[PDB]
Amino acid sequence: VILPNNDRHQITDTTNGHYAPVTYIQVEAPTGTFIASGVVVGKDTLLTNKHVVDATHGDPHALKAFPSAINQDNYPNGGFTAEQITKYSGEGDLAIVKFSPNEQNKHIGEVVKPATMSNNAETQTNQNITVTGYPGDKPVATMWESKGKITYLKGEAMQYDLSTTGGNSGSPVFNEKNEVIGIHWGGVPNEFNGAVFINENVRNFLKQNIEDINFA
Ligand SMILES: [K+]
Repeated sequence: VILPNNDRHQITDTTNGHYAPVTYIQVEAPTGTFIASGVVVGKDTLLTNKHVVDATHGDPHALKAFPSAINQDNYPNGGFTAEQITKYSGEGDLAIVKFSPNEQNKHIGEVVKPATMSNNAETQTNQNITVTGYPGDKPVATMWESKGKITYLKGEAMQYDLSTTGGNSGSPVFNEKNEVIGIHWGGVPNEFNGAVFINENVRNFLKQNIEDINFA
């Protein structure tokens, strides 16, 4: 949601640095198109929210992903279709999505370099972070970086003061070292925005379900 701190920048060179794995998501249901975000973390895997996955109504083939999308109809790495979904067993709004290779027999985690996950051993309140993804109040399929600070940490929940809008669901949260520390889910009008914090419980869950995930 939009907050007093509305500090966002557009990323035009999406395949440079840590931006490559940031992904644009489109869930093409027969009732309409749901837009969201996510991040590639393995050869065939990506992370996003449970509510974005629920928009498929149980059919994974309805979920399409375009890594490093620059703008409408400008996808440098093309798109990929989902084949399997696994939801987190805890309360956190988190889900794992596995994709099948594309027409050129390429893997989503091969055309782009998977993101590095943080151990979160030094993460604390008041540190500067960024939430990067695809906000729905901007031109279709454009990547934007939002800047702010962590304001709350408890268990597997985290809150911050930066702005986001519908479309940002599933956007990765990066620390200064450019490692992923959490996954954005949404917020509460005029109060805050929050994400799933990748603590010990969540980390164990990911390692048990993703063979090649990389933790720093
Ligand atoms: K292959």
